[PDB]
Amino acid sequence: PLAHIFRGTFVHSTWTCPMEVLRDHLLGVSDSGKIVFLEEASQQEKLAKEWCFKPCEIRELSHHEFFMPGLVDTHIHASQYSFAGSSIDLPLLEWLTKYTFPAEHRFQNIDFAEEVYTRVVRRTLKNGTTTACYFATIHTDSSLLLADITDKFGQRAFVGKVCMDLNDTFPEYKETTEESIKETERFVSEMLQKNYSRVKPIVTPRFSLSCSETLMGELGNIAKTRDLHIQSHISENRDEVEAVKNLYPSYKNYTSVYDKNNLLTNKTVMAHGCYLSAEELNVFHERGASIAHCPNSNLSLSSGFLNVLEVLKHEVKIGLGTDVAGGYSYSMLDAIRRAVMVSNILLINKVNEKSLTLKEVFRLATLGGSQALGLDGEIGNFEVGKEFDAILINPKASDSPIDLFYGDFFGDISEAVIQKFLYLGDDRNIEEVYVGGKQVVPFS
Amino acid sequence: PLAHIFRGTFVHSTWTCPMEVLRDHLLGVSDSGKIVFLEEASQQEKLAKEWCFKPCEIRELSHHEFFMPGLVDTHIHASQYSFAGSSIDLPLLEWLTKYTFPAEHRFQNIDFAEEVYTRVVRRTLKNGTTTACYFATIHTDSSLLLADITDKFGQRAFVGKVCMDLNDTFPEYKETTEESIKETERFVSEMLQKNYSRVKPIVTPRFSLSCSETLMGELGNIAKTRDLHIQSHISENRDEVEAVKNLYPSYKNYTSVYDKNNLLTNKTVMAHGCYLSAEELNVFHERGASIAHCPNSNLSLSSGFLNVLEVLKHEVKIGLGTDVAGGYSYSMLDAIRRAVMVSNILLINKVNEKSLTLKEVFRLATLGGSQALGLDGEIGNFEVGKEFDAILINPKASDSPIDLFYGDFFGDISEAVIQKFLYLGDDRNIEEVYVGGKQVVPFS
Ligand SMILES: O=c1[nH]c(=O)c2nc[nH]c2[nH]1
Ligand SMILES: O=c1[nH]c(=O)c2nc[nH]c2[nH]1
Ligand SMILES: [Zn+2]
Ligand SMILES: [Zn+2]
Repeated sequence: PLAHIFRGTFVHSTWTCPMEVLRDHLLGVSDSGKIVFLEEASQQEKLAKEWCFKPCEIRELSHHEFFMPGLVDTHIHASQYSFAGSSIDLPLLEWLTKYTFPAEHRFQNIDFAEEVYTRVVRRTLKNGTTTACYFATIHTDSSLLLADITDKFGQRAFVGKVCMDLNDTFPEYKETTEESIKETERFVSEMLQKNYSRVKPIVTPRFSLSCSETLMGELGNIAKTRDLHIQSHISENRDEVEAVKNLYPSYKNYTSVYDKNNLLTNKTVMAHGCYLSAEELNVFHERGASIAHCPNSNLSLSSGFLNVLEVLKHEVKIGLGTDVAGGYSYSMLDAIRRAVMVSNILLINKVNEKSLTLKEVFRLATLGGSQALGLDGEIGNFEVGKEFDAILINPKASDSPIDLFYGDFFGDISEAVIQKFLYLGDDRNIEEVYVGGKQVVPFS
Repeated sequence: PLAHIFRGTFVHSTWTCPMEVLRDHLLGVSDSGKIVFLEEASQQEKLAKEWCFKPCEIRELSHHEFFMPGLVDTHIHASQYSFAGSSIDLPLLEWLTKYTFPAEHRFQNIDFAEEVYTRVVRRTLKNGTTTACYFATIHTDSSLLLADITDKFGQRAFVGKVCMDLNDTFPEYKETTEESIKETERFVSEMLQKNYSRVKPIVTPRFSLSCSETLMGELGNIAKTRDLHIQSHISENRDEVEAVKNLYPSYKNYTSVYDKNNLLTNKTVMAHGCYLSAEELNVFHERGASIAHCPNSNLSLSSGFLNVLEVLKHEVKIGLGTDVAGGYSYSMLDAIRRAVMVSNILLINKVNEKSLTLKEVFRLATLGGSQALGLDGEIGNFEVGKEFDAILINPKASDSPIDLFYGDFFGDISEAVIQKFLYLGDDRNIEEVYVGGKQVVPFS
């Protein structure tokens, strides 16, 4: 029989509605993990007959609790979690030399890898991140452990062994071209041998500055021949953009550097995208490539602003990311709030005529990012057929950061309680986390 | 004898150093609430003789815990806490009509006042706000209760009965000029009769748009004759600035409207200040008037950016504020983080050549705001003679939002643990709160 039947309010997004609130509904989850039905509780009779369950098998949620889809982190450096909440005081390129490269260099030690990676998987899960797209480090074996660790905890993920054969400011932390290609192939081969249910390898050129043309082309080939996803960074910072102009002056723009070396495909996510032009956004659209909007990082490192309205105008797929540790928060709730705020910055400065609503950003954090990752057919909202990736919100949880009032339920501020959670909530309101139907939080 | 002797690390600001970290020190607090000494633990012998205490009376902090000064909220609407985390989706003036005025209008009921005000005092205290500068509502009696409630909990505060005799968009929520003046005098008189230790009345014209010249001049007179503090808002939003231009076209600028009606004195705090010119900032400096920088509000309502570097360049006193509910967070930790981020926005856009450091903003949140409120002689840092307004931080508290690593204490990221708390901490890391020497959190 069914693994779960839930009764209560369900808050999710569709392609035509940024936030649909489905009150007093019944959702059934199969033994395999799929949403098997979702209907008004009025159908409890017809559904108990169909699906052969007794009413005492229904779990009824508290009247002030709601389920929402698990949050989808489309860009996060697992290997930088050690110093997250720290060190956001140099712009990207100097930041990388001083903090990031020495940090990821520690991962040659596999026992150090185990500590940091165990903490970020658990930390991100307890904050409702059910799917993470991870940058690991250049070390295949330590990166393989990250995959093993996400499997062990039941997080859905892409794990990416980072490829870098150029590193002038910290030459200790790099590979040769040959080594980088051979180790990517070993990483992918050993990942696929594990046959994990929901952790996949992702082809991870660090970015143009770190990768020769040979490296980039070959990584594009591994992606194509093996039919794999690609992640990298693009156009985050102005000095980065100039530094690519001067390292790669034969290419019209940053997007072209990747495009012509076969690293801009329809399974490609690119972090940041702040200085992509309209023409570059057209090519993303044409290639089917996605952007991870990382607004905390973009403010914290003084990089810039992604104009998300324009990305949507161009019909480029887009999710939200945390980008730990350039963005200091591990929480996709922070990513949501920061995304709202950055859309407000562009309104204040008269770049756009409107800002983004909280519900639209909620949709980016869940359904949008599921699409940025090509996983929108299995996750991102509550559609029959989909995996049950879900977080249970109780805004009146023990020690809750939220104060609820009678007016939040009976006054004139529409979905006041959902808003209070999205703006003020933390992991204390996230009572239960589900991935693929199984309860992964609380931890055993 | 002494009420407390603490041993451990103390993190605070001075006028010459944004963040001074004082490791393994001894701080003594008198029975009256004052810091009576602060020295290296090497002086334990000499101090035990002087101050006549036995070593077993010293409380030794955990090796990973630190004391810092209580956070000073220089601008917060107590009466808007009911909908905080909600409704930040209209710019200031439409926001006021739709949410704020109907909300504050509820405070004619004194039992509704008691609920909301009890929650915000407690909530802000558990998040380390030891001093709040509160806007209440136009009702003197409900505002008197807020003063009573802050006294009961041991929060240091200014409580301000709001004055408004103009309100076109919501005429139900206003006073007559006569009523507003008489009720301010009753409010101040009944406050002073209570002889509270650390809750004071503050003269609170809502802002120019809400107050006639007669009202403003008379409130300036009550402030002068009674020697009281003044709070109001200034130049938050561009339509506000134009709306004052057209309501008050005989005055050179917004600052002049207040200045010429005696509401810009050396006990004056003005919220926001986003569109103050350099010349207006000169007058603030000359008058000794302060600004409450409310960056969450300024982003959330799409108002603008206060250029804090320029305010400091002009030597205008400045603290940070929460501005609940236009800014959605009740936490001065959020205020700090948002202030950092707004200084980054102005760097990204090339308005300034630098941004503000986290330590400078830490200094604004504690010492700066104590000065914005004219209370820098009694609070804001750990100087002998000062009140013991202090919060105990444990970053390894139960269910802590922070993951600490060996590298945070022994690596190359300077005060990595303090940073992690300032960026990622919440009320779970705030084990104990002290105001005037007495422990006010945990609550009895
Ligand atoms: O935010 C970022 N974090 C990184 O580690 C990195 N490497 C290249 N580009 C990057 N951007
Ligand atoms: O942020 C604000 N909140 C308010 O309630 C208000 N009233 C006038 N001006 C204001 N600004
Ligand atoms: Zn990144
Ligand atoms: Zn205000």
